[PDB]
Amino acid sequence: HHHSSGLVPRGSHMRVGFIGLGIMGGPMATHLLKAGFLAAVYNRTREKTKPFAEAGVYVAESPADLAKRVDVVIVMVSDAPDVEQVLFGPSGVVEGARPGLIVVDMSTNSPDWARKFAERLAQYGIEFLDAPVTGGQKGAIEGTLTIMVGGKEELFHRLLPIFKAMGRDIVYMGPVGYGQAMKLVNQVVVALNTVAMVEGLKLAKALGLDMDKVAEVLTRGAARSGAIELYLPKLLKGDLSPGFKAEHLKKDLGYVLEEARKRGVKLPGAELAYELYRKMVEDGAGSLGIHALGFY
Amino acid sequence: HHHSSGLVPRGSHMRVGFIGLGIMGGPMATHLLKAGFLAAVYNRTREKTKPFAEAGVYVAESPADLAKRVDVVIVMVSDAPDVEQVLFGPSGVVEGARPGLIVVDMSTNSPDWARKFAERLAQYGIEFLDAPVTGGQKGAIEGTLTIMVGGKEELFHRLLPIFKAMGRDIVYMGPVGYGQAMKLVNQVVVALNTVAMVEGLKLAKALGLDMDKVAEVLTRGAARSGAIELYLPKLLKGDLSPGFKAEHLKKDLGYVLEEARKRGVKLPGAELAYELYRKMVEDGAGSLGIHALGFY
Ligand SMILES: NC(=O)c1ccc[n+]([C@@H]2O[C@H](COP(=O)([O-])OP(=O)(O)OC[C@H]3O[C@@H](n4cnc5c(N)ncnc54)[C@H](OP(=O)(O)O)[C@@H]3O)[C@@H](O)[C@H]2O)c1
Ligand SMILES: NC(=O)c1ccc[n+]([C@@H]2O[C@H](COP(=O)([O-])OP(=O)(O)OC[C@H]3O[C@@H](n4cnc5c(N)ncnc54)[C@H](OP(=O)(O)O)[C@@H]3O)[C@@H](O)[C@H]2O)c1
Repeated sequence: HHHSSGLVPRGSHMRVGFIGLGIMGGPMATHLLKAGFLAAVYNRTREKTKPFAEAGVYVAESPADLAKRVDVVIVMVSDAPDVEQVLFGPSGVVEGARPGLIVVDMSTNSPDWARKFAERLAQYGIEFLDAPVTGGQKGAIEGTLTIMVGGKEELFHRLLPIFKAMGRDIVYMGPVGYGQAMKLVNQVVVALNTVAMVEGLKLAKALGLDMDKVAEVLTRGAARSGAIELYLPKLLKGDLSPGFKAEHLKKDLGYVLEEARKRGVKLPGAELAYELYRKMVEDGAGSLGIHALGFY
Repeated sequence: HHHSSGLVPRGSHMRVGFIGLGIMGGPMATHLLKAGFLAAVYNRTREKTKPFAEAGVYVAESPADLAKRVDVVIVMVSDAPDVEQVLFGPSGVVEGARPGLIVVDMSTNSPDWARKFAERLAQYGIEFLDAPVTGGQKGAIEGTLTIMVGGKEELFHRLLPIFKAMGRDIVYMGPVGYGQAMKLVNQVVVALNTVAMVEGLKLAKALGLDMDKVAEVLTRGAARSGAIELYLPKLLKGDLSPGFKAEHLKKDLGYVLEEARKRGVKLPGAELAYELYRKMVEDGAGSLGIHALGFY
């Protein structure tokens, strides 16, 4: 069954359908639209698709309905089970895709999961890249994300224009799962950098320091970090909103620990950070930004 | 007993004597010499004073001998007991200082220690500021240190030209001990940022990632940090040299934990970092840079 034309010509072989219009996904998809690649969106909560429909983007009834109409499906949903649902569920991408479609998972999970998604997709003649990102909500909005990619090198090149719409530095990491691998490494660092900021701030408050001055000093050598630059201003204002959700970091850390166990590496800091974030979720603060640790 | 003239006119009331020509002290003192403030040095190991003597700087026989010849004594020795020795030992600064001399401790210890040094010094008519620094060896060499100062505000202003010779951003934190307080806050962040880098790198190596690419990704949003910028290149090369000594970080963290205990604040990350660095010292690696944690 063929279909009517959409925003992006078929002959481009670059029609993109985007699944998951969240804190990251909405801005990423908007950038794709600005660049002329976005044909369609799907979001579980329909209301988030409204601003896209208002710009003429096709709003799909399901992932399958989206896949049948595009050449590249980008997924920016929460966790690996969520990716499994959108790709392999009853009305998932595989039910509508044609062979040669490429799936790009830009969410964070693990190398093992990326390899599994690729293997399953391959049965349907579907290609796969894992291209998780760093730079946060701000990067997504600004289009400056650093994107780290695993998969066929030829596909990385083919899709570079698409990645460039959303990000600035686009790095090919290696075969499938190597993007998630780099992301997990990144998350160890982000988590611990965040714990570092939160603990320093707790100490600074206990010591009665002037927060204007604390912020000035910390925004430099070499205490300074991405976590501080992205989140200290919000944190000082008591804005605990994401940002990056605590539950998502907890999930990332779990994947970090699984890899570390498999490989015989001891990561005591990552283990602590996982515990702290697990507790934050348990306590009901899973939807707050990670910068709210210790302050929720 | 009056003395012959030295490099810096007495009428300036800005003659500086520098005690502790280590990784930080040598470059800091050199900057003071370039700026025309350095009259004298003292170092326990005489050989380190040679490059200063070659430029005409008076090499003192003791801290007392130095103090009698200068208006400002800057101390950049290792730990608080070392400061006590140079200030209050048998031939310490107090034995040669005249009332009105100002002591500036630029080393890292604690607010309690700064207050104690000031109180003891005050008996002799000696003024005191705690002005610890951040920016590392590189900052010291480049003259770009961020300097955080506790003490009389009037003295902070008086000494600004001196601080500016060594640093760029000079921040008045508050009364005596407030400089060390900010430094301790900074150290929580530096320690955890360092653990973050080391753990990420350990994971990256386990995952077989290309270190060129790992470095590129980490040198950005928002995994990026001062620790990464200062030390990742050395670490990738296997250069474990300080930099900032592990034993010194261990000492800083101990002071952090004392304050946290006094004030009822729980800092589980700082506690872990203290344990890790304590172990590093126990293992014989106390003189390596902090970036060598996990790799020594
Ligand atoms: N936020 C950051 O700073 C950041 C940075 C880099 C990477 N990441 C990673 O990127 C991914 C998305 O993060 P985010 O911050 O955009 O999260 P978010 O704001 O929570 O958005 C999650 C999105 O996924 C959708 N979704 C979740 N489960 C689903 C399912 N089972 N079926 C269909 N749709 C589903 C949500 O739909 P609804 O709208 O219906 O809820 C929403 O569109 C996560 O893996 C996160 O770890 C986040
Ligand atoms: N390195 C960094 O990145 C950095 C950055 C900011 C702050 N700091 C802090 O700055 C201070 C100095 O650090 P550093 O890296 O310069 O250390 P360092 O290289 O180990 O130098 C220590 C200096 O103190 C002297 N010293 C130590 N104990 C002494 C004593 N009892 N009597 C007399 N002199 C003594 C040493 O003399 P000898 O030459 O005879 O050994 C040396 O000159 C430390 O408190 C450190 O925590 C360091």
